[PDB]
Amino acid sequence: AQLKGSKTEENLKYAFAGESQANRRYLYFASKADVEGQNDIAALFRSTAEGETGHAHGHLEYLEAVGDPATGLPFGTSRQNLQSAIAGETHEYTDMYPGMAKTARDEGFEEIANWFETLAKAERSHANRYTKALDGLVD
Amino acid sequence: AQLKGSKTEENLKYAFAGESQANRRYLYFASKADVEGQNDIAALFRSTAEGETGHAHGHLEYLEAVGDPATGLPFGTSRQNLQSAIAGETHEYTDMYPGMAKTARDEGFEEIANWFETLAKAERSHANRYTKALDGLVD
Ligand SMILES: [Co+2]
Ligand SMILES: [Co+2]
Ligand SMILES: [Co+2]
Ligand SMILES: [Co+2]
Repeated sequence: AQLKGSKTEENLKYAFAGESQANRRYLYFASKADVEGQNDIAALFRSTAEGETGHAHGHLEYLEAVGDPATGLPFGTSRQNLQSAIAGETHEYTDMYPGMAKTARDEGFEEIANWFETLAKAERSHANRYTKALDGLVD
Repeated sequence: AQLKGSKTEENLKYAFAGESQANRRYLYFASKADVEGQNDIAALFRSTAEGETGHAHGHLEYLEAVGDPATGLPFGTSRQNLQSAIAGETHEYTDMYPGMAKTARDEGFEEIANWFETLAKAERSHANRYTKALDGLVD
């Protein structure tokens, strides 16, 4: 049984995206509870979020056999991980966020457009910083 | 201009999913760097991951106007957030992960099937614990 091409590969990718989002959502909910004074609820969102971290990283460990879900590229070693991060970041700032900015502006969401442009610039900074780190990697 | 139904709504959801996964991936990469002794690289993956947290939460803030990307439900208050977490977890443990477990077993991935079954049991625990918290909420 080869994981590449299987339904189970697709399911691991989907479940990795979901667990990832659940951790982000639960930390957002925790910050809302913080402000409200619901400290027990905030602590619960945070503890559950750690669970979803363990789940997402388990999914990712299985996906090491087929490639980084964001890029299709090998991951594992720091050299590979920096390479895949640079490629993904490059996609984000050359394609994804500029295209999202254009669509937002065309649909009349000017603030969201500027937000997507801020993020394109941020992902470009990330890509360039990762590239500098890869240039200096001694492994 | 109405965000609900727009391409920009879908782009916010897609970008939120991507930023969420980027943080999880970069923290995974940080742990690999940890073990390798690449501490400067680990610190960079961690600092970049914080950036992706701020990006994902900015996307979520805009999505408050249309609903939780995981469930369609409103979010913002702890009562709303708990309800949405519960609904999403309920889908994960009753339908999503059991279904992925069956597919994995059918395809010959026994260890991965057992993993999905472990996670179905975990999400049921999460859903029950959140429900207990919601019943105890005083707002
Ligand atoms: Co989970
Ligand atoms: Co980035
Ligand atoms: Co980002
Ligand atoms: Co959960």
